[PDB]
Amino acid sequence: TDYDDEEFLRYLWREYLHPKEYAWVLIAGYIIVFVVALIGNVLVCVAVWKNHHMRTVTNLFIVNLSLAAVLVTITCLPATLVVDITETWFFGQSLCKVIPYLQTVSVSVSALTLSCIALDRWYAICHPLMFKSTAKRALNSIVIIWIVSCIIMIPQAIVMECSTVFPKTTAFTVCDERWGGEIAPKMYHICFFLVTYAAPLCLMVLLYLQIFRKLWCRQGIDCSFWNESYLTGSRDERKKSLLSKFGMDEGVTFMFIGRFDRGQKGVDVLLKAIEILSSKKEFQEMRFIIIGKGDPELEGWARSLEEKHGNVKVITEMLSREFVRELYGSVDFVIIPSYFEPFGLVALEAMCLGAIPIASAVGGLRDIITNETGILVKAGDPGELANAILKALELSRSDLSKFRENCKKRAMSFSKQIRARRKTARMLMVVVLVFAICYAPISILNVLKRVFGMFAHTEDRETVYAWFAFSHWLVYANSAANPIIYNFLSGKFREEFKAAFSWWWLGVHH
Ligand SMILES: COc1cc(N2C(=O)N(Cc3c(F)cc(F)cc3F)c3ncccc3S2(=O)=O)cnc1OC
Ligand SMILES: CCCCCCCC/C=C\CCCCCCCC(=O)O
Repeated sequence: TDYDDEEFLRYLWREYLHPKEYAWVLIAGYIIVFVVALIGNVLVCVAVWKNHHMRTVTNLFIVNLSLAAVLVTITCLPATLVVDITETWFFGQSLCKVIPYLQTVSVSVSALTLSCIALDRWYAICHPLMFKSTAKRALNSIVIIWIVSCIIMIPQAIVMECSTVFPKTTAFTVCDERWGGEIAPKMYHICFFLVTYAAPLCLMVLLYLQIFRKLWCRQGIDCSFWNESYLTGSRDERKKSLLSKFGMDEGVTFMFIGRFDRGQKGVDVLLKAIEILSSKKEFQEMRFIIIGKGDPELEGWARSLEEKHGNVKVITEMLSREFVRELYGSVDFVIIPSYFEPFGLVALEAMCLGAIPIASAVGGLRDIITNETGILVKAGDPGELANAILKALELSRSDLSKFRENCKKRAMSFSKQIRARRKTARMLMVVVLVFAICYAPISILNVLKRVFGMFAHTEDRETVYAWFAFSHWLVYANSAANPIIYNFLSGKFREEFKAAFSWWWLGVHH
C-alpha cells in the first residue's frame, strides 16, 4: 500500500492552509484563452496553407508564430493552471524539465520571428535595394530560429529540478530552478531578459519607426486633395491662362518646384541645362517656371536668366497648397533633377494631376516613373537633362493626352501600393505593441525576483503570488490575441477566417 503514486491526496491534506477561491476566475480565464488560442492559431495555419495568395514572407513567419503558440497552449497552458492554484507539481521529474524547456523555446522562437518580420519589412521598404525575400529563404530562417532557440534554452532544462520539500509535516513535490551558487542564475536571467524581450523590442522599435516615418509621413500623399476634379476647363485652357499671368504666350511649359540646394534637389543642374538650351532656336518654343528659395548664389543665377530671357520666370515667395495644385494641372512637364530623392512625393503629386515628369533616375523617382509615364535621366548630368527637354518638346507637337492618362494611372497605382504596405505595417506594429504589454509584467517580475532578489522577505505573499499568476495567464493570452488582431486588421485573414468557419460548421463555401 504505497503512497508515492498519490500527490493529490497530500495536496488535500494541505489545501486548508492556502485557499484562494479566485481559482474559478482563473480557471474560467484559462479555459477561454485555451479555446481562443487553439481555434484562432490553427485557423491561421489553415488560412495560409489553403490560399496560395497568402504565402507571403510576412505570413509564413506569422504561421511560425502560431505554430509556437499552439505548442504552448497544448503542453504548457494546462500545467500552469494547476501549478498556480495547487502550488504543487503532479507531472513527474521528466515533465519538470520538458514543459519549462518547451515554453522557453517557444518564447525564444516568438521573439526571433517577430524580429525577422521587422527585419524583412525594413529591408523591403527602407533599404535602397528593396530586397524581395522568397518563401525558401523564409523557411530556412524559420528552421534556424528553432535550432537556435533549442540550443540557447538547453541550460534551462539542465537547471530545472523536481524535489520533495518536507517542511505542516506532510511533504509535497515542487518543480523549480536549482542552480549551483547564487552567481550563475543572476547572470543567466539577465541574458534571458535581453535575448527574449529587451534586445528584440529595441530592434523592432528602431525598424518600425523608420517604416512609419516613410510610409505615413515622407510618402503621405493626400489623394483627397491632389485630385483632378478640383480644376476647371481643359488643360490648354488652364495653361495659356497661367502663362499670360507671367507675361508669356502659348508654349510647352516646364516647371521646377523645390529648394535651391547645393547637392540635393538639383536646381543647379536645371540652371546649367537652360544655358545649354538657350543657344538653340528651340529655346523660344519652351517656357520655364522655376519655383524655389534658398542658396543666394543660385537665386542670383536664376534671376539672371530671368532678366535675360522672356520665357523664364522665377518665383521665390511662399506658395499656397492650392496654387501648386493649379500649376500641376496646367504645365506640360515638371522637372525634378534631384541628386538624392528616396521617396518621390513631388512625382506622385504632379502625375496625379497630369504633369509629365522629367526626373533623375534616383531611388524615389526611378520607382515611380516608368518608360511610358515620363522621362528619366542621369542625376548630375546637365547635358542629359538638356537632351530630355528637347525630346519633351518633340513629343509635345502631338497630343500628350495619352501620356497624361498613363501618369494619373501610375501615380494612383503607386499610391495603392503605399496604402497596402501601410495597412500591413499597422497590423504588425499592433502585434508588437501587444507583445510588449503582455510580456512586460512577467519579464519585469522575473528580473526583480531572480536578479535583484526581491520578494524574498515577504510582507504578504498573496499579492506576490497573485501578480505572478496573473502575469502568467497574460503570456497565453498573447497567443489568444494575435489571431484577433489578424481578423480586425487584415482583410485577407478576415475573409479566410470566415471561409474556414463556414466550411467547418455549414460546409457552405467548400
Ligand atoms: C510553464 O511552466 C513553467 C514556466 C516557468 N518559466 C517561467 O515561468 N518563466 C516566466 C517567463 C518569463 F520570465 C519571461 C518570458 F518572456 C516568458 C516566461 F514564461 C521563465 N522566466 C524566465 C526564464 C524561464 C522561464 S520558464 O521556465 O518559462 C517555470 N516553471 C514552470 O513550471 C514548473
Ligand atoms: C546570449 C546570446 C544568445 C544569442 C541569441 C541571439 C539569436 C540570434 C541568432 C539567430 C536569429 C535567426 C535569424 C535568421 C536570419 C534570417 C534573416 C531574415 O531573413 O530575416
